[PDB]
Amino acid sequence: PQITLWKRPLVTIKVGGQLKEALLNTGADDTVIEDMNLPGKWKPKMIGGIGGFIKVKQYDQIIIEIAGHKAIGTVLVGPTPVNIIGRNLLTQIGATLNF
Amino acid sequence: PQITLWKRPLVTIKVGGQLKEALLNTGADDTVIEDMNLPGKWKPKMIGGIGGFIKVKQYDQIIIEIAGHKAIGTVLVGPTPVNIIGRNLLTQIGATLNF
Ligand SMILES: CC(C)CN(C[C@@H](O)[C@H](Cc1ccccc1)NC(=O)O[C@H]1CO[C@H]2OCC[C@H]21)S(=O)(=O)c1ccc(N)cc1
Repeated sequence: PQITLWKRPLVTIKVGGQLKEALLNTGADDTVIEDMNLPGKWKPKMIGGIGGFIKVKQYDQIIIEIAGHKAIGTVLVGPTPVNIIGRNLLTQIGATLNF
Repeated sequence: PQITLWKRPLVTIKVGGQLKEALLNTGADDTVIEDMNLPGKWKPKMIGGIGGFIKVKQYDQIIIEIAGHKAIGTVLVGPTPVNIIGRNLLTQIGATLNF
């Protein structure tokens, strides 16, 4: 697909057996998903952007499907205002920026 | 060009006549640049990011060149951690996401 940027580039994802809406985000390497009760080991992390930092849980090797494309990698879970798919998983689904 | 996402999609911009580095950011509605002297009238505004809200100076109708492509639009100036080119200008240079 080609996604123009008039509107937020939102897609459906599947993670932890749940469907969610998420924003395709070239602005960070990591993926951040809103609080959800994912099973297994995690490590505390703090990530910072406009407005400051939030505390998240870093989960590794999380299976996540993005607009019908399978991926697996690190997923940060925490009180982000918007689910954001970062460059790490964008590369796995073959996403590029074009102009 | 076509830009893959293994690395941060950083480009050189020119704004207020000065060269700077900035991040092409599909996860940003708006363009936010670190504090700088910029010619033009501005209006006080607030914007929210992952960590909360900040005050910015809103400059409308600003000439800005992005990786050699011309845009004229709204540039927010304030305490962002990274210069970011958001969708308001990415659309002007005809950027799309593709996978
Ligand atoms: C500021 C960037 C360098 C980094 N961010 C990604 C960025 O794309 C966020 C992604 C984002 C998107 C929506 C809400 C919160 C965060 N967008 C953002 O802050 O944009 C702001 C400018 O335009 C406005 O439109 C959206 C918010 C405003 S970030 O969300 O803060 C972030 C920071 C660190 C990590 N590890 C992961 C993500």
